[PDB]
Amino acid sequence: PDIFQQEARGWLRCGAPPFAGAVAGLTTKHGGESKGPFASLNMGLHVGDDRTDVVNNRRRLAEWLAFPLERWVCCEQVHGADIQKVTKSDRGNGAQDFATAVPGVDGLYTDEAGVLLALCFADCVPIYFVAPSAGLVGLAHAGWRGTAGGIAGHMVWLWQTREHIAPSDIYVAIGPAIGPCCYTVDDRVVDSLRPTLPPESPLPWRETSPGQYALDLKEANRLQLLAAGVPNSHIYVSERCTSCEEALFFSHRRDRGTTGRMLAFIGRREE
Ligand SMILES: O=c1[nH]cnc2c1ncn2[C@@H]1O[C@H](CO)[C@@H](O)[C@H]1O
Ligand SMILES: [Zn+2]
Ligand SMILES: [Zn+2]
Repeated sequence: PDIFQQEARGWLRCGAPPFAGAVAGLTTKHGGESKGPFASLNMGLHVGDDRTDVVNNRRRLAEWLAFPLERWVCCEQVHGADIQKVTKSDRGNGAQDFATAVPGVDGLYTDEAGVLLALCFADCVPIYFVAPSAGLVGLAHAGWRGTAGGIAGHMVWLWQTREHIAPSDIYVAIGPAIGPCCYTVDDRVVDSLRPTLPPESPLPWRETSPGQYALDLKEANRLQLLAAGVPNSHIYVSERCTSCEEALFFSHRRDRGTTGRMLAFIGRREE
């Protein structure tokens, strides 16, 4: 059964055992207020949707999770590989106004409870991190550019060097994202990814016609995490494809570039 399991409303809970101490999941497209190409639980404030609808969609998730919107932290998501540590002093950044999101980064982490990391997705890989013993959670957004930039291994490096967490204490869930079934790229993309994998490494793409590659970004990120020291048995990978599962997900590719965003989220409750 998939590690992301449908809840009673428009979200999937991350059911990997190491995440049992966290509020962790990914929304589906249903149960919201948005219309047209954004129908209906569009969580993205920077896709041209009605802001009132989007904020109400976020308030709806906050109700489902019992995790108030005032406690979320969002980031700009510039398709780079930069990551920011956040704390309760960052709560609300980007939660209702995109202009206040943490700028210039594509991943966040925190070692505090009461802080919901919240990133938007519609094909790119959501990478959830937890070190349960140490109370760390993290979340990163990895499309091809962020993967080429090594964002997944950068999170691990920051936890090791700044938070003094061995990679062996880290657990990862790679969430729903576009699969190689639906994601075809060119030599430019694969060439940018080759340097990030070990020399002996199996390549997470297949050339389906000359110069065209079916690319598995989930596996690319898994291979990077393994190389950074995260144990194989600590890495859980969803098989769900955002493009394929049209009844659950917005997809930038399938929806031809005008669509909503799901929210990936992780945080720990404050008692
Ligand atoms: O509210 C938002 N927060 C973060 N990114 C957003 C938002 N709305 C639209 N995008 C866009 O969605 C992609 C992430 O997969 C990024 O390209 C970002 O610019
Ligand atoms: Zn993206
Ligand atoms: Zn697919």
